Amino acid sequence: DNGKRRDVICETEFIYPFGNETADKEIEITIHLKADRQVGYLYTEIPTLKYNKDWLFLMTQDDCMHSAFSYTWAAIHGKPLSYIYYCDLAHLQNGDLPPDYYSLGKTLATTNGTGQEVRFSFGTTVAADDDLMNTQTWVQNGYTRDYFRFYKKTMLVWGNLQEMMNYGVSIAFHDLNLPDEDKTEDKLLAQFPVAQSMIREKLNNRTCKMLAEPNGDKNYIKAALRYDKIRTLCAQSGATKLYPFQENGDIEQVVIERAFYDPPEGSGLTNPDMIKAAILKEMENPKEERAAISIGAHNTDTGWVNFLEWLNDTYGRDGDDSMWFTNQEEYYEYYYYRLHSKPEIKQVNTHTWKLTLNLNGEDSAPFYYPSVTVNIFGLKMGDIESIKSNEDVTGLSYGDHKDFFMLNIDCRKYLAEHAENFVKRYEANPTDVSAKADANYFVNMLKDSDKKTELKKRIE
Ligand SMILES: [Zn+2]
Repeated sequence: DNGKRRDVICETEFIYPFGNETADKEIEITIHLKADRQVGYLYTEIPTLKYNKDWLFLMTQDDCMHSAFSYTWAAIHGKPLSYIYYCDLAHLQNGDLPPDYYSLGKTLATTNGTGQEVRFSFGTTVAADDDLMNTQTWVQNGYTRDYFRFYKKTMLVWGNLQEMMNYGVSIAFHDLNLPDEDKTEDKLLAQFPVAQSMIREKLNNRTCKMLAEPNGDKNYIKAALRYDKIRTLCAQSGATKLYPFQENGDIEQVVIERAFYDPPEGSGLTNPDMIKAAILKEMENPKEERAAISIGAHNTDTGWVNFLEWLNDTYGRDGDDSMWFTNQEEYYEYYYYRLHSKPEIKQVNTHTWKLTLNLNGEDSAPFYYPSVTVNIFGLKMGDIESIKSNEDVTGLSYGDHKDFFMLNIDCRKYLAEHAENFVKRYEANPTDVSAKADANYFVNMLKDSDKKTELKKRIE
């Protein structure tokens, strides 16, 4: 019965197997040149920003907000949106949508510089030790007497967050669930692994490695720095302002500055208005002098949806494609690779070169964004007869960029299986246009292979 009320625990049918991700990657890419395109010398680098982007936008949404799913994630990923209501995952799965629902008609993304979509990425804080994440969702297709089931919940339900993990959304600690008088440095330190155990239980054994400082409370930073699973942190004060082209040191356990860009009281402006103004001011400088635009958000809304669309239209795929819009965890990992991984290219014979690189994360937990860009100077796409790669490479896209050649290399161990899970979801929901779009998006992340060919055929 489609019209009967059900109260369910939101659940998604697969979650990327974060616990199984391999910590160490060994990249070997073999480049075979055309006969009359023998080159004498090639050399390589990992550029400052992934995809050879010019500038960095970081976004972390605090307070484990329902709108992180219903507004932020939904707008990026081409999902149904509302102007005043808050869908849960089960509403989307069942087609029980609020009475004002609409869609932007596109996802919000940059490209990777080699012809593929890269949807905007962000992080959300998680109230993992708070039982309110276990709240049920009321689903009732066709019920119009009221819309209470679409009201804002106090925080995300676990199923919403689980699904967001499938799209690369990151996670951070924030407030911990202790009495206020027990929020001492020592007691917060003991509670971090308790919250971590719940994160791992619910998010397929993903380990959280980030703290977003809550309430300006420096006890959280002091405690977090004694908990070695946390590798990156953000705060509005007591932090380091990130200049991506200038930062030269280790950022392990460093507090990166973030700002909320609150508008002056009664000025009629919104946080997105303030962030837009800050972006425009920053873009007047040469890229090497620019600070990262490192933002926090609380509740997101229609104004935020329109702002994300403006970013897409101005600096993303429908604009100048100059921005890397990501979460702080993915950036932290990329910076780590750039500092510690050393790509090398060696000539094998007159017409064959081999590019090698290791991606090794930190000893605490496996890094979850093992993808990099490598530039090759002295090579052009037109020189190349074929490119082959070893098993650790699961995604591989490449092409010319300015006067050199770039490769986007993804080493997520279970990427092909993840794409196939999106294909199976589409096959089970073949009339859902967004499901088909997601399947195509994830399949296009894969390197050329028999599996990619099989999955493409299934989603024709
Ligand atoms: Zn907060």
